[PDB]
Amino acid sequence: TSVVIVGKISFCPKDVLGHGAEGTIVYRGMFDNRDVAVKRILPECFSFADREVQLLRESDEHPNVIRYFCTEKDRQFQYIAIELCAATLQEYVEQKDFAHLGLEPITLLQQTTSGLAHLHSLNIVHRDLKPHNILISMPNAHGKIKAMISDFGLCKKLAVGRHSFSRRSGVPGTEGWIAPEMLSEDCKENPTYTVDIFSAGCVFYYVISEGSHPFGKSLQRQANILLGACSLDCLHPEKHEDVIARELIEKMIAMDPQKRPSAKHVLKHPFFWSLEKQLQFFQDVSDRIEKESLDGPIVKQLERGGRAVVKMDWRENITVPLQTDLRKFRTYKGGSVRDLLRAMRNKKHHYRELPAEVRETLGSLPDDFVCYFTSRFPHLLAHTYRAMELCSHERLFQPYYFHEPP
Amino acid sequence: SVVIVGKISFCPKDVLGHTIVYRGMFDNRDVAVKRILPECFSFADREVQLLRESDEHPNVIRYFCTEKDRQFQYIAIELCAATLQEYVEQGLEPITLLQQTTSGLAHLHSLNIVHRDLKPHNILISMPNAHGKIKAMISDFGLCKKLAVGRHSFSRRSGVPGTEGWIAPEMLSEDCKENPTYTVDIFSAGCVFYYVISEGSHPFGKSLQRQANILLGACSLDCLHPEKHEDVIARELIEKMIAMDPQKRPSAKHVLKHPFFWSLEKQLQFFQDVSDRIEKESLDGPIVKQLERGGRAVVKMDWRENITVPLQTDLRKFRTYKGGSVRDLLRAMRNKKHHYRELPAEVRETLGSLPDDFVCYFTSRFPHLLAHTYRAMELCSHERLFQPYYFH
Ligand SMILES: O=S(=O)(CC(F)(F)F)Nc1ccc(Oc2ncccc2-c2ccnc(N[C@H]3CCCNC3)n2)c2ccccc12
Ligand SMILES: O=S(=O)(CC(F)(F)F)Nc1ccc(Oc2ncccc2-c2ccnc(N[C@H]3CCCNC3)n2)c2ccccc12
Repeated sequence: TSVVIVGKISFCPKDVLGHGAEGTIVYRGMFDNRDVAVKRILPECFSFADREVQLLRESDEHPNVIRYFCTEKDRQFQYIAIELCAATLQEYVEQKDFAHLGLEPITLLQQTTSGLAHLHSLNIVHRDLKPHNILISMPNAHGKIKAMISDFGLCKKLAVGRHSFSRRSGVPGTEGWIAPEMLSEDCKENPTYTVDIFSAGCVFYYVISEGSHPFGKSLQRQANILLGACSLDCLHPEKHEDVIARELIEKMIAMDPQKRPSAKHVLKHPFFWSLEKQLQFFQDVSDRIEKESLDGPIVKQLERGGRAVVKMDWRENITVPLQTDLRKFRTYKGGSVRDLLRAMRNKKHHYRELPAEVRETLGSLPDDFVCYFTSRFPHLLAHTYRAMELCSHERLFQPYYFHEPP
Repeated sequence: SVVIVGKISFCPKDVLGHTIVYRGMFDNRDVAVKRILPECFSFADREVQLLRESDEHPNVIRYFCTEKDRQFQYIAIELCAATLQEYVEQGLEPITLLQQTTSGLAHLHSLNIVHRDLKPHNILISMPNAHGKIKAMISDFGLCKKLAVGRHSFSRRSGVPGTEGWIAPEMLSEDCKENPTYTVDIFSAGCVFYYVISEGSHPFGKSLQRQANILLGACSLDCLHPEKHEDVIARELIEKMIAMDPQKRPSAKHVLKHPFFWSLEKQLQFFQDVSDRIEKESLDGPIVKQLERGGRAVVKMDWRENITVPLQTDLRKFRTYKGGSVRDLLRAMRNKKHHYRELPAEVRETLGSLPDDFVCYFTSRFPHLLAHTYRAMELCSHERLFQPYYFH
């Protein structure tokens, strides 16, 4: 046995969870009969620790920002206790420990981004988002696990009426996760909240690819960031889920910080839509364009590059029972995105009246039904989502697109 | 003078309530500090032990710190703006407050925790957060019971709770055959719902006679107008929540699914989904028979006589709409929603914009339509399409 007791914190010095700069050690421990991680801080880091703890409180909490419990202080050290977690996201991905924990990659990214949006809403820029500082919780009483943002060491609270900070104020971040504007030769624009969106974009790809980075292996990574030399080749170019992820990630890691979406904007992206929501979008689009002119801006935009999206004739690329069922309505043009969406809407709307064989090939509503189409037309959602930005201001489409408040 | 006990400090002059509750400080956070006497030490330990497991949820109060000196024990929780009693007696929407309270209750019940003492004094209203938002939180874990896994009932106890007025009849009367379950909290919550929406009335009357009226089943929900949509929906929920038969009271998750909580958009979507679902149904089949049972009263004999003239004019294009039919009223609503952009300006103007004003056009004129339709369409509650609207 070995236990150190400092006020309300106890820990086992043999149970080391990690090590930092300036002699910092993290141990497994207990506080108020709760499992905790206990960080021991040296005198030189007392002012540093007080600042970050102040910030991790003084700030409203959120489920996806790590819970801070207790500080204690003896003659030699300070101790900070936070909730004990199962893993870092780095450990989770590097070990491919999916069977053990069971947390879905999209949900963990949604949770991380919700935590990020919360920090940004408090005028807090994190500046050090990376898989090592995204923590994965222990299962709750219902077996549920969540991602939480940690490590507030580089965080900046921007003053009221300040929307940027100096790139020389402290350490720039962690090599390989630093936005190009932090280290570029020319300081064209001061860094903003979008430094975290860049880092988050790299994290998204890291999680979805199961361990690759958009800017390559560690040795060349930060140099590649400065060059803008990325590859997202783990994302299949003709797979719906990957096409959608690529469309988002490309914007998140854009070299121009002003082209990166805000955290709340990222949360609205189709990457995060349920299957039901994806189908509802297609239905809403089809209803919106049903009486639209073929030569108007909406249909022209929807049909621009449309032949690739429908694979020249979409009737070739659907199962035979559906082909048979669609011969009744000879007004569907195989070359048309509008008409594919019309066919989808028609079969969704009349689903109960369709023959058993047609219901069977489509699968049930909404999940299997929408996958029938997205599995066969991998660009259809991404293309349509882009094209229908023309209607993004309309009340019907406000659920699908992001509009910033001021 | 400020008392310091470990991490907790307070000025003894700064009393929030009475055991004494002070305003104090813990880790540079404003807190409420309860001082516990020796007689209550085990009681305090039990409730704190239980609360560490549920605080966590945003609608269950956050527990911060305990201390113990030679004479007393101290418990610190977040400082709140008000109790729900204070809030009602003296900018959160009332429905949202009740949704939040119910979400906190559902969380407790999901952990097999029965509260047993829910009342407006025990629902705390937070201080505004950094974006000005306030929320309700369940507090006072003194009588909470954690049921063993797979166990649903517990014993009545003489003096649980000590203060009358909000207690389900099966908690008190030995005449009740069945022991109390989690549904005691739904009863209490039912009374709270009515208290909030009525702005201070109680279904079982003034404070003195409340508990005796509870035992008799003598309630009145007369603040809820019988021909106003919002009140018809609230009454239908509340009357189930305060039912004398505990097994007829809906679970907390069931309450959360009730139309009481639906946005106007969601009310409209339900109508649309219903109309789509019954479009190819036979008139003699059980779905449409159920929907048309009592239907003439719901449509006020002829719904075409109870809509505005521009809409009447617009609907005579489809001469096959039956004025006595609920199904056809719902068909008209769905048709006009679907074709809204193509309607003449005068018709768009009378209906109002989609979805909010549009659905209110109909629910204001046919106050029983949603309540009726929701009841009738229970026949489809198992179907995937109706998963938004019912709990199973
Ligand atoms: O977020 S902070 O800014 C909070 C403030 F503001 F209050 F200081 N700083 C901290 C950041 C991170 C920490 O924790 C850790 N550091 C390094 C490595 C691991 C961990 C950690 C944390 C939780 N669980 C587990 N579990 C292990 C189990 C076995 C498998 N690997 C995961 N590990 C901190 C710990 C204590 C105090 C502060 C920490
Ligand atoms: O929920 S419990 O079971 C937690 C456990 F399990 F940890 F004990 N017990 C407790 C229940 C309730 C308490 O709080 C209060 N009691 C009585 C009166 C007031 C308050 C209170 C609480 C917070 N804010 C404000 N503000 C005033 C401002 C002026 C206008 N009225 C609202 N008041 C508790 C306080 C400390 C400790 C325990 C409390």
